[PDB]
Amino acid sequence: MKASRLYTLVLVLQPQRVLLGMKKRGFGAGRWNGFGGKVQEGETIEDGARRELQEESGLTVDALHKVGQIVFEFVGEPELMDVHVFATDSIQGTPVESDEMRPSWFQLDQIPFKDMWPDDSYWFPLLLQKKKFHGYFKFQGQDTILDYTLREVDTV
Ligand SMILES: Nc1nc2c([nH]c(=O)n2[C@H]2C[C@H](O)[C@@H](COP(=O)(O)OP(=O)(O)OP(=O)(O)O)O2)c(=O)[nH]1
Ligand code: NA
Ligand code: NA
Repeated sequence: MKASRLYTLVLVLQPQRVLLGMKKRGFGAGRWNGFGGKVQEGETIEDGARRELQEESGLTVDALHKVGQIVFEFVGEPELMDVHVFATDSIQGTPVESDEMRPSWFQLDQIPFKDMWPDDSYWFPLLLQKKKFHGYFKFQGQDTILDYTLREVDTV
């Protein structure tokens, strides 16, 4: 089995809109996504999620709620990406374009699935329904899913 590297993903989800960022470079460039990145040495996963939100979007939040976990495997890459997914409804500040991301709000009847990672079509609806989830997706390149597992859980 492969080793895994810890990542976070943060979704700012208000009652009628969600904040996403257009990834301007790096992994997932050209796709709308939540905010996140690698967890660093000695920080808790939640604190790494708060840090990444602030670094990429300029937003601070006092607390985050863990909503899911997704493991990503890419053909031809030796490590798994273990993504810990968090949500908040309560933000401080206005989003700021960073080098990584251009933030934009989307109404919840206009979730830009065609411009998001393909797996998001599977798990994002669960997030909207307040259902915690564990997932795993194997990709060949950026577009093609070869295998995946998704399950609702009571405890993330
Ligand atoms: N929505 C979604 N997010 C994903 C998928 N795969 C995946 O790694 N992510 C998230 C986890 C992280 O938020 C981000 C990947 O982290 P990153 O490469 O931006 O990390 P970083 O900020 O530390 O990278 P860098 O600035 O050092 O280049 O994408 C996916 O299929 N769907
Ligand atoms: Na980052
Ligand atoms: Na990032």
